[PDB]
Amino acid sequence: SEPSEQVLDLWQQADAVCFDVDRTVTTDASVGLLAKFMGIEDEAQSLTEQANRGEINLTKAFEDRLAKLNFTPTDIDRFLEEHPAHTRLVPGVENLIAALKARGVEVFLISGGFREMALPIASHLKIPAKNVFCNTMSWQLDDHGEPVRLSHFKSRAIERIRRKYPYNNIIMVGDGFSDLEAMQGSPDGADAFICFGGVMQRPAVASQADWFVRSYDELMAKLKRYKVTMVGSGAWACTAVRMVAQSTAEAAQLPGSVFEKEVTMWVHEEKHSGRNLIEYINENHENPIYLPGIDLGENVKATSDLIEAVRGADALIFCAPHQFMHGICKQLAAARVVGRGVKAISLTKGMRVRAEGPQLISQMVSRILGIDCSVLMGANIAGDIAKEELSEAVIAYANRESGSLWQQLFQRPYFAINLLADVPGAEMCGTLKNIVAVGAGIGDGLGVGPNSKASILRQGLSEMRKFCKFISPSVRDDTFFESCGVADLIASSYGGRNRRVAEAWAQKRIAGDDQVTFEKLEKEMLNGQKLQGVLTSDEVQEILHARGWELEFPLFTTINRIIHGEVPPTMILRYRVACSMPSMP
Amino acid sequence: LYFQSEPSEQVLDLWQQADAVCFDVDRTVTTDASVGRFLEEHPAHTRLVPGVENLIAALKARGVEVFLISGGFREMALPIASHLKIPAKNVFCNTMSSHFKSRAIERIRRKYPYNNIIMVGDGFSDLEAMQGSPDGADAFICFGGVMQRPAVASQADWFVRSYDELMAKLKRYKVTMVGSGAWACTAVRMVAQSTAEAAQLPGSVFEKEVTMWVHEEKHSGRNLIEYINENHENPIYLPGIDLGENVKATSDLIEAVRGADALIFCAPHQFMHGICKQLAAARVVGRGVKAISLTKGMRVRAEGPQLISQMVSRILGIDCSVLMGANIAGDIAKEELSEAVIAYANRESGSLWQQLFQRPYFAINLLADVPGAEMCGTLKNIVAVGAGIGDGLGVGPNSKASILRQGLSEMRKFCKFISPSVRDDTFFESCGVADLIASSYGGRNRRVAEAWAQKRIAGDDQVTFEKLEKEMLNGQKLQGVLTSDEVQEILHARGWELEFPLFTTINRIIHGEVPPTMILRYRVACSMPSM
Ligand SMILES: NC(=O)c1ccc[n+]([C@@H]2O[C@H](COP(=O)([O-])OP(=O)(O)OC[C@H]3O[C@@H](n4cnc5c(N)ncnc54)[C@H](O)[C@@H]3O)[C@@H](O)[C@H]2O)c1
Ligand SMILES: NC(=O)c1ccc[n+]([C@@H]2O[C@H](COP(=O)([O-])OP(=O)(O)OC[C@H]3O[C@@H](n4cnc5c(N)ncnc54)[C@H](O)[C@@H]3O)[C@@H](O)[C@H]2O)c1
Ligand SMILES: [Mg+2]
Ligand SMILES: [Mg+2]
Repeated sequence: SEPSEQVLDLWQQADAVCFDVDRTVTTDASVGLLAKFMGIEDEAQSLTEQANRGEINLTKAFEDRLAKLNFTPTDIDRFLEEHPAHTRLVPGVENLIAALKARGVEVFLISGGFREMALPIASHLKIPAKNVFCNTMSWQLDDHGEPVRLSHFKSRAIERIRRKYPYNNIIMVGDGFSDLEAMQGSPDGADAFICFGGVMQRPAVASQADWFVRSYDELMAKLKRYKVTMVGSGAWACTAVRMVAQSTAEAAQLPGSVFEKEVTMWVHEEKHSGRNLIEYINENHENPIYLPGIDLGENVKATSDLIEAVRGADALIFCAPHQFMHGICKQLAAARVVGRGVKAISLTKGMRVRAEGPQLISQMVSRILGIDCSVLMGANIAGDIAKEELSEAVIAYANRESGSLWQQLFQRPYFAINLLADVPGAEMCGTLKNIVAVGAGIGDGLGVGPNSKASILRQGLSEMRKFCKFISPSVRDDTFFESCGVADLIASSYGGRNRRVAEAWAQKRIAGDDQVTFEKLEKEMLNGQKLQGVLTSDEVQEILHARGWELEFPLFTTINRIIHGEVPPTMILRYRVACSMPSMP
Repeated sequence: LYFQSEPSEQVLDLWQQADAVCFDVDRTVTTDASVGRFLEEHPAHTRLVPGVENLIAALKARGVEVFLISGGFREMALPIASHLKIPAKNVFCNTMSSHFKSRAIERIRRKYPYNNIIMVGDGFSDLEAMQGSPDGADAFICFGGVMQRPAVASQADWFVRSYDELMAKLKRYKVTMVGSGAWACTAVRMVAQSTAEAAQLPGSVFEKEVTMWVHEEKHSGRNLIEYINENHENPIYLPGIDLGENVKATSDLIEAVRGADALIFCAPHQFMHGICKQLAAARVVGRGVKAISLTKGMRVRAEGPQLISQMVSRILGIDCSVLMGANIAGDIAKEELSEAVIAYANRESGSLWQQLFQRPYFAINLLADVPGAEMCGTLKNIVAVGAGIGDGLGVGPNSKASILRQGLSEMRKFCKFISPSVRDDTFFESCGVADLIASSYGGRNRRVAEAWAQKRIAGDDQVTFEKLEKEMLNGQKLQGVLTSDEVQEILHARGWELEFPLFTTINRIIHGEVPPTMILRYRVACSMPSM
């Protein structure tokens, strides 16, 4: 009894697990349990072997036991009552099937027996009839349904499943030869056969099995359990880890939890607080600097060592101010601590300029760490979500398997998640919208009214759209209508830090203060938190200058020219003109 | 055998219906002939005949294709054509190393869809542009400024000594505004700015005076009209603001419209049907009239939406454009930079309306998509009401942005269900996203909706939107609640209520069925049991 390298992988990376009914899910075989109650035991048991059903004449047990009858529907009703399909299940199998479904593995029953027997078992395990592959008895039916009785089954059923669903790794779990057949018959069959000899062993079928087990807690305990590490500890990082921590605490209250209960959070050490910050977080479950008054749960564990935070981690969340991200990825690469099977997601907004082009955080993680990286982008001002005000976000998945994991991790009753395939569109919207929020706040600082502010947003959204098409034409218009697009741009233009600081900057510039800078105000206003829109403005302007697109994006350009003092703030609604106008003295 | 003094009425009509006008260069566009590589065209604006620059601009302003047909030298004429914004391809002329003009006009008739073509010139070559072919000019206007040649003048359908005479017979539109509320007045103020500017030149596309129908109310209307005409200001709906000196108010709907070549409809939408029936019955709106609607809101017809532009077309028998954008009236009235879309019935009208509405502080974008821009303008007010409800609950910016995201989403979905022709690009225009944002943070529907929800939650459930409209709005009308009711009738007819859970939640909140606090939980609220 023991597994094997790439088999264990297939079990852990499974997209669907198919269970045989008779003697893998049920303690007793159906045909015989039905023989008793029907008093034909030995007539049956004289059919249930290999001197009869070992070659037979032209029939197997199921097909033949059916032939034996003068038997009526009210009888099948009775029997299912005498043996309620909850008394019939091998211990540990309900817990195993529940665990699989809880992490999005689809579960099938595939049986060579009677449908009328498998469906109550399916109903009990929460498996839909849609997922039960099993022939019915031949019933005469009439004009509603059911007065009186009138090879390669499992490999073929697996072939149909494979053509119907986006599943690539499909496992067969069973005791008989029909189950072994599920893999051996045809190449599009099961990718692995696990033989369950908990009820009946069967040395000949166990021998060609990919894995032989006696208990289901043998399978359960080889289910992957993801350890989660949050890389970052700012305002949004902490309210994020707080939501993520609530999910794992929920998942660990059930047997086959897909997540470790404890979430690790890397906290960058700052000179003015040193080690005391980390210790405060672990003792009081609060980041009192970046998210004061908010209880990160009791299952959040802070550490200041980046390598140690990451080493055990199966699920990495990247959420740090974007100017730091390149250095953070370079450190993790050098340490060789990120296994290539690790799932990553980025919550970060901002980009690096590379080869005269945009590199978003998710592209940075993939290129440098060699792993796939999803994103979570939405209208998400942290402080309010930390207080559990209703909010929403898009998760754009690198591939569909990731999406399911991330959604289970991040979705809370106050934080609704929408899965999208468009990672380049979500991510570029999340990043570019902070430029527009700077423009929006320069507007506010000027005093402009709702009509004019709406113009800045309209033009901003239209240029986000255009830039997305200039750089990744795959991007779908639909994406701008989701939470990562128009929702985020609005919340950030009316309630974000970029708007807030840019308003103050523009008020001061107008009043004569020609020396005030965004860097100074960031220090003065944001209490350690990081301004992202002006950095993003410069990053994009670098790309615009390089590609000669300064006039293709007039609002982006006049916002940068205003930040850097070539155009006066008052020209913000005059972008069509301010983008090309000669600089001021 | 004298010069044709006044043209013959057929000729007059042909002038106004011209698709293209062809000018001779020598002695009709320029005062001189030629004479004198190198290429020292020393001037080219001192060459010009008075009025011709004004005339050619006035023709272009009317969509008339202008050409140069010269028996002289091309390199000599290109500079003229450039100054006059006539592309090189519209200059028919020889280089430097006979039926020439009628031959050139035959080409034009083959390469363009122009059927009415007029020749303007001084010489015999210009006369032959009409006479020398059954496919030549349809009329010949002889220009006797510079050179008076009686042989050419005796022939020719029209003789003039000054281009002023031609410019006076160009089509000229008389504009009346149907409506006199806040937005109609600030609209009228902009329009009158444009006609006053245009009327400073000889061949103005617009008559200077703009007429405004001011509906008479029982409370204050016997001298309203007189106050407006003498003080140039609507003190009830737009106090403090100078409508132009060229705005004339009347309370007679039919006579306001009787003279009018260009109609602007901008009255609260609940009265537009009636207004349309009356003008139809008075038989005062001719099939030639140009119409544009600024009204947001709909009428339910055949349990489908009828938007105001459709109402105008069906009932008055004319095409109707629309102007839609993020246009809170008070700020535009004060000349704060703003933007709008004009979705045009046809490109020709779109051009006319842009000349009328566009101001240095009010930029216009032309768009072919009328059903999209108009349905956005109408649906936006529903979401604004939901936004105001969230505001009255103290909902934060994440949460309000969800209302707007779901709102915009349902706007786009309803648009496509009703009019599959609507292009996605339309929602990114000022009529879509911009207007929904402006009105969700700064509009009347947001404000009243806010006051309403504040009072509800604070325990007053006798308060009504009608009450608040009366108390808060000073005569002005609340379009968001009416439009929510209109859409909801359509939703209930087509079984769409759950297809649009935010719309449904908003309507159920407005009436007593769902508590205001459920606004962020619309997905569940749309179908939850009442109370
Ligand atoms: N705050 C929000 O409401 C919000 C919402 C959505 C997305 N975001 C995005 O999340 C990302 C991070 O935001 P945040 O709110 O978690 O951070 P933050 O703005 O709160 O910044 C504070 C963090 O900066 C860290 N820091 C300071 N110097 C550092 C250094 N040299 N190296 C590494 N870290 C350093 C500090 O450890 C601190 O934790 C940003 O890209 C932001 O655009 C923020
Ligand atoms: N106010 C804005 O900022 C704004 C901006 C853009 C679009 N709009 C839309 O354009 C229209 C604007 O209307 P408004 O702002 O010009 O008007 P308003 O709401 O300011 O005033 C109400 C008007 O209703 C008139 N009226 C006509 N027939 C009437 C009748 N039988 N009974 C009572 N009153 C009658 C009254 O004379 C009065 O002038 C609306 O459809 C609106 O949705 C308004
Ligand atoms: Mg079996
Ligand atoms: Mg001549």
